[PDB]
Amino acid sequence: GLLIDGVWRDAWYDTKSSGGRFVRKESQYRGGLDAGFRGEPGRYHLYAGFACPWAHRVLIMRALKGLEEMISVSMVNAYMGENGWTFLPGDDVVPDSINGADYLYQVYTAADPTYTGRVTIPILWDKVEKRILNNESSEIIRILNSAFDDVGALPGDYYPAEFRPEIDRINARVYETLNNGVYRSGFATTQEAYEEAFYPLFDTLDWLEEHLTGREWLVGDRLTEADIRLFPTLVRFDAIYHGHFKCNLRRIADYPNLSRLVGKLASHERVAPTINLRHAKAHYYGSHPSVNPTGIVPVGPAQPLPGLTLQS
Amino acid sequence: GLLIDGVWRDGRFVRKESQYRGGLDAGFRGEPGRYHLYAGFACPWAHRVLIMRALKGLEEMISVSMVNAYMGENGWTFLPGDDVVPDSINGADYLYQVYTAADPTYTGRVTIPILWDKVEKRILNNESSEIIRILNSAFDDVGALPGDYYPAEFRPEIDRINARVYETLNNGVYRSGFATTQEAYEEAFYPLFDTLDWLEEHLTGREWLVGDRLTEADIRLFPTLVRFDAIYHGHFKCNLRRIADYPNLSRLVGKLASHERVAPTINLRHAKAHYYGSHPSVNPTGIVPVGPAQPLPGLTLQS
Repeated sequence: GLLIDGVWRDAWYDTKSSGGRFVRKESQYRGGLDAGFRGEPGRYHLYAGFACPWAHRVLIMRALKGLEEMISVSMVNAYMGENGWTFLPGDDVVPDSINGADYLYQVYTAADPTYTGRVTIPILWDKVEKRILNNESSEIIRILNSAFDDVGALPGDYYPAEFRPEIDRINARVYETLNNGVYRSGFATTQEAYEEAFYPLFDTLDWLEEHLTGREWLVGDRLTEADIRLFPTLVRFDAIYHGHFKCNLRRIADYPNLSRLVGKLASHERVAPTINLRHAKAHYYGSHPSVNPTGIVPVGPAQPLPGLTLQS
Repeated sequence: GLLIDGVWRDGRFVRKESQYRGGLDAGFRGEPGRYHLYAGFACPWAHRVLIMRALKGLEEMISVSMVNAYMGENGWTFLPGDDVVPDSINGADYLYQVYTAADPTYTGRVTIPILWDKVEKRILNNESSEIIRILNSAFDDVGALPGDYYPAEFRPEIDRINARVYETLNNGVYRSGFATTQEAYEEAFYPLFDTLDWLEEHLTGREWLVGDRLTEADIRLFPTLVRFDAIYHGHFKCNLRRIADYPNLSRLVGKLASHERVAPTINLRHAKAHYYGSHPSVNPTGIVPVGPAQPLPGLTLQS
């Protein structure tokens, strides 16, 4: 599925070709973010969902800063079919208020009628300028972390200047080999590609587990955006990735230090309500017929996580 | 595909059950070098007879041919393919050709294991549950290492555990895996896990399932367990929890898999390839995970 000229096309990219006509696949809305800077209660609207681990990132930052009443939300259906992400009735759906769209693609198009590109979440929508402010997770996270600080946000700097270099090092490997790793693996079409993705993925877990040995968080001893982008992948791992995406060299459950980080975070009031594994499980098994044609959702692993029990 | 008249095809009514229930009577016979065994490293059914052949020390009185891991549009095949040995009897390419050599008008499923009488140039028995009983005895006069895995004194217990284990485990992984509707899926393995539970409780205290004998109930059962965490858990969505999660089942798996004689019949690498490569309906990408690195924890059982 792409938006081709404001028209929704589940048919190639397309007939001609690369080209023919070239289609930009990156996040095309990189606003917010600039010099100075940042915003306003009641002004911005978050589009997101429970399946996407990229959207999860912004949900976790929206909670951690307590922007839940300053930044409203709409939440899409777990089934991604002919029309892609949709707001049709269903588990955990929260409708497109202001715009009343049936399909996520209609949000992009409401703003720019000929839009050509992918139609993704999360989207930070500027309600006043009636358009997308920015729709790249990594970026939004930062937008939400810096100044709403000004206007009632809970204190919290998850990108400490003192540490940006190290955070950066980690976000990069984690992004490339893990965040996007589980997808490169699950969607790979040749065995070689599957192995060439899957193995670096575990090399990265093997590394993260060491780093975490006498630590509580990835960087210094502070929850930071490093963990916040690692956690969405972990939380879905054993319960979705390990099976569906074949990431099964071992379980996150088999990495004591990581399993501990996941428990810590899945136990935080605030983060906990942003998790909905039933929904993710359903979106992943039920929306990828290339990989899982019956669409049947495994009776899952029963109890894919832990709690928090190794203090003193 | 079926052997229809045959005529290999991907109106007649084919019969599901295996059709050659030979052997089995009063007399045996069980001469050395007379019988040929057609199996493979992937198929659990086959694995039963591979084990019973290895336990009764009959691996030289009974020659094997070992099918190729990829079940294609032709079926089990002997093509030079990776993991094993060809048909020294009819130099056949496809397993179906074996069936056909004996009965050029055969109608049935083309399956393994097979007990072939090299002399009558026909199929004796092609039924796992039966083949193991033949091997367990009819050779004892002629050289079999002593063993009785269907000891008369227990046939009732053995027979009853077998029934449950068959219809909901042995056969349950498959039914849950090829189930095509969430509803059917759940109808199949919720009750399969029920049996793992039953089996776990039941195996508490015991070292084997029946008698303190390693018995055929254990051989019928090992093949499903040993493939379970590597293939079934993943590929057939049998994932409620691992066999690693059941301590006594694990105890039993280790105990058997480390048994010399038995260990040599286990090729999980081959198994994985076959399941993940041969069920496009279940796993169309054909990729074979990697996955899990140590399926069955090693071996350490004692006081």
